Amino acid sequence: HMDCHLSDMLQQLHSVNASKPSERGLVRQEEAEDPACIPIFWVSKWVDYSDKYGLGYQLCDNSVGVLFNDSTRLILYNDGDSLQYIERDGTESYLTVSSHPNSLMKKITLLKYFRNYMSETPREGDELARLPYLRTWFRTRSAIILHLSNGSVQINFFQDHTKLILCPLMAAVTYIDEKRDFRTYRLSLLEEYGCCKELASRLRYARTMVDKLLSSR
Ligand SMILES: O=c1c2sc(Cl)cc2n2c(=S)[nH]nc2n1CC1CC1
Repeated sequence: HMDCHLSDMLQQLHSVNASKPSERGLVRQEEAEDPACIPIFWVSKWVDYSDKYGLGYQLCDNSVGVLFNDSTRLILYNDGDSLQYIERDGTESYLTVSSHPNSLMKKITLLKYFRNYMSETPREGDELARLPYLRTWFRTRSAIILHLSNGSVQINFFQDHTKLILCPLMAAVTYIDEKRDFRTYRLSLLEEYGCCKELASRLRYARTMVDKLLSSR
């Protein structure tokens, strides 16, 4: 095996859910907000063509990746040129679009079409590489579940277009609501101060989704 970050996340979710944080005489959800736990990376767009090629995604920094159906991964860094390719074993190989690798043209070509299908820059100084990639994903009737290589799990809920970003290193959750406002909470402080029924319900769903990620392994 079980991934250690997913195991930690499962325990954190078990603890907050066991406190029944919405079933309280006094709910003070704002006191659990902690902007120091803000996620640096989240998935801003995705496109599911896994029936034929794979799942495309774009991160907040405008890098794009495709997780292909062979469990290999090709990422185009936000500079438009630098490529990271991850094998099924996890071995990482760094290339450029300028240099031409024949064994990867088809995947490189697909990545460009996926990028443009999702499309309608350095978002900060330096910060090259150490970019997370999509480890695995699955979808249900109500959500898509995205597990990133930095241990974060993002759950996008189709119906109301809300999102949860769970970070096990900081034991935090960021909730993006239908208005698209984002707020970051420490899970332990949600236990202490309570939260609304909606967030409590999504955290129960999240734990069920993390169980799935761990059972699939
Ligand atoms: O603009 C965003 C948005 S918009 C939605 Cl939705 C989620 C996020 N987000 C997370 S999550 N972490 N950081 C961000 N930022 C960056 C701004 C603080 C500088």
